[PDB]
Amino acid sequence: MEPVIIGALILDVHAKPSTTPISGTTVPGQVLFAPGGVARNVADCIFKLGITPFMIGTLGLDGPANVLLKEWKLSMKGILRREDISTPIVSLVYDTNGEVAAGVAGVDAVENFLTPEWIQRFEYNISSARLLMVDANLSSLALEASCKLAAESSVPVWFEPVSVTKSQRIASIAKYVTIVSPNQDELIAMANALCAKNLFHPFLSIEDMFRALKPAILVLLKNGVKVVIVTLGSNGALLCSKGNPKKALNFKRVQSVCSPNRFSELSPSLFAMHFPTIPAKVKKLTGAGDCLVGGTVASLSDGLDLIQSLAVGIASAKAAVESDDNVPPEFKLDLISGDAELVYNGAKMLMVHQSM
Amino acid sequence: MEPVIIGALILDVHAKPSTTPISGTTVPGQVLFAPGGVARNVADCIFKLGITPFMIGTLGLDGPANVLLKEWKLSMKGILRREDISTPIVSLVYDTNGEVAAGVAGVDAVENFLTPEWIQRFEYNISSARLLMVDANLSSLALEASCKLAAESSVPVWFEPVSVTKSQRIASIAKYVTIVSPNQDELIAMANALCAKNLFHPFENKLSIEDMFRALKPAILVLLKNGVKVVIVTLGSNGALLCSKGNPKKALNIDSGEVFKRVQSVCSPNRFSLFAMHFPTIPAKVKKLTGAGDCLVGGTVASLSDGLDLIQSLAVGIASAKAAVESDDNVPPEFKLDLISGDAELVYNGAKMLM
Ligand SMILES: Nc1ncnc2c1ncn2[C@@H]1O[C@H](COP(=O)(O)OP(=O)(O)OP(=O)(O)O)[C@@H](O)[C@H]1O
Ligand SMILES: Nc1ncnc2c1ncn2[C@@H]1O[C@H](COP(=O)(O)OP(=O)(O)OP(=O)(O)O)[C@@H](O)[C@H]1O
Ligand SMILES: [Mg+2]
Ligand SMILES: [Mg+2]
Ligand SMILES: [Mg+2]
Ligand SMILES: [Mg+2]
Ligand code: NA
Ligand code: NA
Repeated sequence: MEPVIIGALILDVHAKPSTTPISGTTVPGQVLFAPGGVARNVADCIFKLGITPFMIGTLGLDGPANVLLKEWKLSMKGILRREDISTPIVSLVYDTNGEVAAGVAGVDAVENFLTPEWIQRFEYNISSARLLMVDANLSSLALEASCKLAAESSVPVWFEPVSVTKSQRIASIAKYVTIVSPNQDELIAMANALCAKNLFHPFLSIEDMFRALKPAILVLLKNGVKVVIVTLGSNGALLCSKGNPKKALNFKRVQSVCSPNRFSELSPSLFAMHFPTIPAKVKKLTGAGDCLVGGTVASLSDGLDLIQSLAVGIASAKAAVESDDNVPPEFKLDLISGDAELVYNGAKMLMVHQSM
Repeated sequence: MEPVIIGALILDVHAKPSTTPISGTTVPGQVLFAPGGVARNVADCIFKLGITPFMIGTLGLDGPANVLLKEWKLSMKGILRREDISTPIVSLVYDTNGEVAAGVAGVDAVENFLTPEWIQRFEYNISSARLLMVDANLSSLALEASCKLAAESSVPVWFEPVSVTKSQRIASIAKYVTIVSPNQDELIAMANALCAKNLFHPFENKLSIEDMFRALKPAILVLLKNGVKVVIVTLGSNGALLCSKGNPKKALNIDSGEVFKRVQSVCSPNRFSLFAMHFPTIPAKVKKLTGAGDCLVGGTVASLSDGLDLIQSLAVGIASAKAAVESDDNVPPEFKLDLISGDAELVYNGAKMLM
């Protein structure tokens, strides 16, 4: 009952300059191709963790597609290929700290050609999935078709918001969505989408960040999202759920060491925990959030609970920021396990002194 | 006796935003791949004009190489490929006015892996070449090795200056070079490199052709007195200056396609020691200036390779450059030879003596 992953397959061009980029000219640096796209990365990540996902997406019959498919070891049955399709390309120029200085995304093939008509061919895979992961590169209509199919079979849906603009596609599907994984800005954009107004604004301690984000988080939850995971970069992640997180969504290494009886307080309408990350040496930050999703989905797919699974996701994200690839060539399970335990044992409840 | 082309194979990545580029994330837009590198472009251009060149360069066994070689239909014999080589890429992200907002060039493989040793494997091809074209992405040692092999077999050498910085690599090979094709900026840089002092200064409005020539003449003279025989100064929409030691109607000493016959029937060889000529260009609707200087070289080299004289040949090069600026690619997917011929005629007939 494999997890089904639906969304963008993208050829990333990553330009890491040796010094500070300057308008009007080129600086020397390192320019690389990396297999990318949120859905492709998530599927890649899940597979490298020992779980087989089913990928649904679209590619051209062009050079970038060949690069993307060169080492592809999963089924391609879900991949729409047509000659009138241009394989999506993202070009990033980084700053010397590893943050994106300037970027252009050309991903219109996903919005235009990854259609309900293509996706509905796979109603069996979706309705029988352990979980459905959709990214926001899909058009609203594709998103609706996907999420309704999962929903009618009570298959939990993970919505990956992709960007501040695309995250707003939550608006027409929130009731069908079980889990979302925005960063701070995407969370605010999503809240504003669901409010149909620009009521919350973008942007220090964890309690402070949480107090700032809480109203926005509540907006998503009462619009039907059951779990909000707010990724905070080097500050880790927040896990907020409607109801107890263990029965809200509703490996052998991790399960033995990240005890499902560590946390006493495990049903409130807003449950909130902070997960720290682990000090890393960054080669490239791109693809960390995607590996957080991959690692979490893989663990959930193997029967771990959401607190354990997120710990694994955060371990996987750490491994990713230390690679030039979006997803590391390989994961080492002793490292992932070790890191997951650290994150997990370091995780804390928020709203401890509050009671509302 | 194929013309031999040595230098960069580069994947150009052009990122065109739809709106405002933002820190930390992507703006939507269009990203285009264009096969690039001065030498690869020249070889591409020559081939599309009906002449087969021999290309010497270096590529990785990676993704960018796959994209680059997807439509390459020429021999790969001269291309050094290894698994530890990262294929050159220049990545440009534009702003909405059309200027480079941020750009990164990763092209060090040319200098590090296109060595004199690799080049000497093709001494036979070079010594028998009708013409040798080198670009300045080559290391100085690679440049010296190439040009010495050509000189010893009296093969004409065309040096493409590539950029203001790399143009200065002319200094250790000037005596070996027959033809150079700098723009204004590259010309000054090259003259400064060759002089015992930096007497020339950079670039202020545009200005008339006779005046531009007068301003540039001293820098041009520095190149000639250092052994360069022909200086082609490219001037963008103002065409090109052609300055030579001895009269400009020079042909390759070779004992022929349909570029030759179209053009010669139409660009009459009886229309026409420092000689200077101005060649006008032809109004185009620019979609991208990409590839213009390279197709000028490509077109001229192709015409010389088919037996045309330098004057006829430069006229074709200017026609070819015009076609390049009307393409998104560095080199148009195709040339239409009657059109190239028609444009070359205008240029040829519009060209005038300055000195
Ligand atoms: N510098 C870092 N050190 C350790 N872990 C990190 C670091 N940066 C990110 N991570 C891990 O990656 C996760 C997601 O990071 P972030 O919130 O920056 O991703 P994003 O904003 O979705 O963008 P992307 O996924 O492209 O990185 C974080 O929750 C964290 O666990
Ligand atoms: N707008 C145009 N219309 C017609 N011909 C053009 C135009 N722009 C350039 N050309 C032709 O291209 C030739 C080269 O132009 P330019 O001198 O700008 O090249 P460059 O400075 O070497 O830049 P690049 O290497 O990017 O081509 C010119 O001599 C001209 O004949
Ligand atoms: Mg993300
Ligand atoms: Mg995220
Ligand atoms: Mg030039
Ligand atoms: Mg040039
Ligand atoms: Na990475
Ligand atoms: Na062009």
